Amino acid sequence: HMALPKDAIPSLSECQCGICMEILVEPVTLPCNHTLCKPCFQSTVEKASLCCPFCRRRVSSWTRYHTRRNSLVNVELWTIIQKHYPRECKLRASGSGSGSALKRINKELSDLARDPPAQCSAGPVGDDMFHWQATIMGPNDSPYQGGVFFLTIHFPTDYPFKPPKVAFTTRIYHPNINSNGSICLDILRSQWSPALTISKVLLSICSLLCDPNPDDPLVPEIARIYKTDRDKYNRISREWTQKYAMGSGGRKESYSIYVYKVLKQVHPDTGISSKAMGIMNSFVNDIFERIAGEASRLAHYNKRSTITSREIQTAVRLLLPGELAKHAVSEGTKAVTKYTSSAKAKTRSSRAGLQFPVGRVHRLLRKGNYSERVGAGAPVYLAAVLEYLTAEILELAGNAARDNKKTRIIPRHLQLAIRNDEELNKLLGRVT
Ligand SMILES: [Cl-]
Ligand SMILES: [Cl-]
Ligand SMILES: [Cl-]
Ligand SMILES: [Cl-]
Ligand SMILES: [Cl-]
Ligand SMILES: [Cl-]
Ligand SMILES: [Cl-]
Ligand SMILES: [Cl-]
Ligand SMILES: [Cl-]
Ligand SMILES: [Cl-]
Ligand SMILES: [Cl-]
Ligand SMILES: [Cl-]
Ligand SMILES: [Cl-]
Ligand SMILES: [Cl-]
Ligand SMILES: [Cl-]
Ligand SMILES: [Cl-]
Ligand code: NA
Ligand SMILES: [Zn+2]
Ligand SMILES: [Zn+2]
Repeated sequence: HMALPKDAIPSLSECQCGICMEILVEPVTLPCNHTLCKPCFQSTVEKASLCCPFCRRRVSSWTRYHTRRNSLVNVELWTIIQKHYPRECKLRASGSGSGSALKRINKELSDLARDPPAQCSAGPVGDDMFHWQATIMGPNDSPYQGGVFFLTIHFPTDYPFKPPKVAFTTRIYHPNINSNGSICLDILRSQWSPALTISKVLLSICSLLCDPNPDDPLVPEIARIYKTDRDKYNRISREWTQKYAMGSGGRKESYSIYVYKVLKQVHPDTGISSKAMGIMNSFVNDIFERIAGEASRLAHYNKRSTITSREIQTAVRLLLPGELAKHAVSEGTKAVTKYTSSAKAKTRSSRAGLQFPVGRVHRLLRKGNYSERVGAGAPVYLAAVLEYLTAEILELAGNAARDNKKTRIIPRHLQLAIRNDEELNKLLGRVT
């Protein structure tokens, strides 16, 4: 029986059908050596074009021969897939319109929920599955770091056979993105393939932000600056990220994408202005610095070289007022407990069940030189506290926007929510 070396057993993602994005079932490998599941072969090849959906090679003769002999399936590959992914196969076992656009887009959306990529998010704007909104954060290794960029995705009716149309809604200073948000990227036009996904497109866009292609520009002036005055390009990129993409300008740490994600949990249909987001970022940075500094002193005074979740917990009690401290302590403890009792995951935040960045918080705790060593639980606890406080502030700020007949949180709604809440005013009144 066909067996593979263990190192060469294909992953689940490598066993997906390039057309429907479901697991390959009864895989049909065409003479061009491109594969698709039998339902997709029946719907897109046998019934209609009689051509390979990937390379357009004709396969009518091949199909005639092997349909008569019931030898369309690649039994060697089918054996391997059934052996290593039997449950995924079982869910497709009892079935005969595979390959349709609506099904493919829905499958990609479901896949995103199970496996989000690199702090990106994408989903339907309303009830039209063919129109999506996407959110990407500016890569850390780029002058867009800390920014939140919104994009629109328009799926064509014959997706995945034609590429999706992706454009920036947020203004950005980039040689390959113009004032309308049009993107010059190979994956969107010349190098599109039905097996590519929105996830891979967003990852490719993030990589473009890290490393532009100045030799094929949409804005020649920006490419010229990138090629002759990189410092000026970086400076202007950072400035635009602050002006339009909720950046910090590069001086302070940005949490805008995490604030936004928390906001969508407590108030899905409510937005936040850039000025208000700058205030939210000032709170998080100040709370971080107050807790981290207190924990630094608690480790030193007690002759401990490490800041652990115990110093974080004590610092929270010392710095926050009663009920806020009690809930924060409960949230940080819950996150450290969940983190310790969970498997290593894609991100430490996911292992802790948090939106805020555990890994980044840990890096900041070490970069600030608050102590010689920082335990793994400290950033989990601290990130959970910052997330809880952000959630409590956005909860009240959103309630102030609803009461004011507004759908967008602005500084007025934040200053109102904080002043009206006794404990929050005591915690943040001086920061404002
Ligand atoms: Cl095997
Ligand atoms: Cl082996
Ligand atoms: Cl079978
Ligand atoms: Cl042929
Ligand atoms: Cl067959
Ligand atoms: Cl399985
Ligand atoms: Cl920079
Ligand atoms: Cl332009
Ligand atoms: Cl466009
Ligand atoms: Cl130009
Ligand atoms: Cl304590
Ligand atoms: Cl991580
Ligand atoms: Cl980092
Ligand atoms: Cl680190
Ligand atoms: Cl860093
Ligand atoms: Cl720890
Ligand atoms: Na971050
Ligand atoms: Zn398929
Ligand atoms: Zn082919």
